[PDB]
Amino acid sequence: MADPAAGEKVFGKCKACHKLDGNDGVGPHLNGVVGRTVAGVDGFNYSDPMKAHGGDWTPEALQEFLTNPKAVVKGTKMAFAGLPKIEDRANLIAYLEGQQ
Ligand code: HEC
Repeated sequence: MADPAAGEKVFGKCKACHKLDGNDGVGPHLNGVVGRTVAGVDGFNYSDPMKAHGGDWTPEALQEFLTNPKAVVKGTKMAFAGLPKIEDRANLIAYLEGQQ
């Protein structure tokens, strides 16, 4: 279910750490994330297992990482448990494709 207006509501879990208006605080800026390199913001202090993992943030890699982030990148500083429903993951990834 690729819906950006419902994905803004699921981004309610992300907005307390991650900033869409080009800014890097507790988490980095999620405006321009789909297709971006893993640890690829020169500006945010990333953990060493995020730099040693590598690749780029595709829809398949994002739905695995938003299911459990400390199981996929083993030793990331992201304190988030998971999005369990496929519907909520497809809604939020459609909003990350709008904020691209
Ligand atoms: C604060 C408690 C966070 C919440 C809630 C969410 N994330 Fe986060 N995110 C946070 C940190 C501290 C980090 C950096 C981890 C590191 O290895 O240094 C991140 C990282 C992500 C990333 C990777 C970003 C990139 O490399 O460009 C993604 C894709 C990410 N987080 C996505 C995301 C989403 C969509 C969330 C809401 C469901 C979410 N994060 C919550 C901190 C926190």
